[PDB]
Amino acid sequence: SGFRKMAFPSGKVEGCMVQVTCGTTTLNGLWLDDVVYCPRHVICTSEDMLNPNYEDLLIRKSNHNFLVQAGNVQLRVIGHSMQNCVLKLKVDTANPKTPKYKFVRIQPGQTFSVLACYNGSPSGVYQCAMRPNFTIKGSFLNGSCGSVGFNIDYDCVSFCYMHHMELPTGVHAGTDLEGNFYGPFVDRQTAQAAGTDTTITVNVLAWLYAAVINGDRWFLNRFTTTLNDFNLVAMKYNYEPLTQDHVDILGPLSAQTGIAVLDMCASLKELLQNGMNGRTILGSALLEDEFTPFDVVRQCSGVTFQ
Amino acid sequence: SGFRKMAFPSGKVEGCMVQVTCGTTTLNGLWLDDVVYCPRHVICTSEDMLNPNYEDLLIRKSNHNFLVQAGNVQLRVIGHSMQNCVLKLKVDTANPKTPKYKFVRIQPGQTFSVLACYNGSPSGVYQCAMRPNFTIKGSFLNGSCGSVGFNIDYDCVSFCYMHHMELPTGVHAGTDLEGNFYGPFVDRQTAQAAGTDTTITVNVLAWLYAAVINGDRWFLNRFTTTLNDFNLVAMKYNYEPLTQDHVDILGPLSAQTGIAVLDMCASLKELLQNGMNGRTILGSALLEDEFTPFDVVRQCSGVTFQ
Repeated sequence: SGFRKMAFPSGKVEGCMVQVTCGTTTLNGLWLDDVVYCPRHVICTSEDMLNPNYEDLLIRKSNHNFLVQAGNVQLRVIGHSMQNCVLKLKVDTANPKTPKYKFVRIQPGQTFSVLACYNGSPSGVYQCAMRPNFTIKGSFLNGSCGSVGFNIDYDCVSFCYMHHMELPTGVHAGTDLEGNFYGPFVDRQTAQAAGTDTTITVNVLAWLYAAVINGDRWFLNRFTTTLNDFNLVAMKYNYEPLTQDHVDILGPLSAQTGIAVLDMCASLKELLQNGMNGRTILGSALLEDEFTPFDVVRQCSGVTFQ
Repeated sequence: SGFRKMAFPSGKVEGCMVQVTCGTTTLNGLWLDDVVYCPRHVICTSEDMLNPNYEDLLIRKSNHNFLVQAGNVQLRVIGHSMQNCVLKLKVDTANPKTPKYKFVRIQPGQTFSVLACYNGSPSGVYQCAMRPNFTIKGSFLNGSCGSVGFNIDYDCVSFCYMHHMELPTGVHAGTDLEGNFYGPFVDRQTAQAAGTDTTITVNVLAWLYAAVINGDRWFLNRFTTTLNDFNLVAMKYNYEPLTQDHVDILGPLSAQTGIAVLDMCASLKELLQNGMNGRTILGSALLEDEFTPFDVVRQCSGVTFQ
């Protein structure tokens, strides 16, 4: 019993974190096989960040200008290539600790673990969601750029996020591992707007189901509702709309608990309009949206990873 | 910027988790050098748990009755020994991935990371505190006993907790790695009372300091107070009393923020008596006590671990 945010075990990623140093700029890189992936703004100085011409900046750099260090060993850069916002630094040694990996572009509302690193060394791991506005509310200090987000599908590490920027609003922005930013952000020190963030409704519902599995039942109400009625209330509170695909995803949770998705939706609706109201759910005084339905099933069923 | 619970990177512990199987009972074990540590109640069946004579039960077992598996390899038990509530299973192979480690008995209010395991395989990692009543509010399903709690002092893993029991109240109980339970609990399927839990005041104060470092300043008040006055209010709300040692621990936070510990205490006192009150701190609607002053400094300063 019990419920915790729970990050994926980080070991397979820890052996892939490296330090990249360009011209006195140093951040983290991801060493997979013979390639180190890192934010292309490694090549930037504080002044360049204000208005960088990355192509012009990169042309003034050569393989020898990149100092990739892994513990007490240094990799030799034999090649460098810019894919969107990622620098692909081809090094001479394939990472012996390279796990079975995949690059995935996740969707807003999915969760993943972040391995926060500094100077290529791991400091901590935490679980977070991609907000609907494609930002993440992480914990990133100077030099943590290039820290990566990941999921683990048993034996396979799915890298889904590389940290690039802290926006002046203190939220974090980054790319997939192909260097395509999540959201409309660019790697420049300029004011950039993130959209209105919304709460991830399907995640809240999965968490309510977690609460039911773990004994918190006070919010189950005596009312019901339809999808169209619920979405009308959800839109008012900045909750993402619920689709039939969301209902179908919650099916297993509904079957385990005997509570139909639409009945849970009516419980949520009440919580939205009338509050929690001194009371807590799974220890929380706020509705939690950083658990997907798969996270709940995973944690409630004990899914292991090789 | 930003603040997250943050667990320690788990890699060094992942390579120490093994599966122990006695008589169709299987839980997790900790493989350090040539010894596997696991809850002695591995030797128990569901019926034995109600009233086990561990000495009598263990005498009916022999080394050959213990099946320690690590992935697709099995260790051979050459020796077994009972230290308090821990079984020390001496195996034939020293764990090649044995990190520099220490066993520590932590104090109530300290935090540590838990690597939740099933069948000796890691499922997730999360950070938690030892409650003042020596329980932990974790997430543990059947078969997660023997999962371990740990801290990382740069290069050194400090094992501080092994999970043994879920109490009928759904909270979790366990031992240090010498098998001495935390709290007055025993490894028997019987109703056992945990004390009144209190909030860890020094941790709340460190978290308020985190909130100040990260921009949340609305709770700084226009009042002050003394230690004796504050503890009088804290006792009323089930907050642990503050000592001068607690003040001294918070010194660095006071120096970074320019806010004296006793002034932060006055802010806390107000929050206690008058509430938060629709408002949040670091995203939270409840006062958080699972960050120690060292956790805050660690996360605000970017401490790396080898």
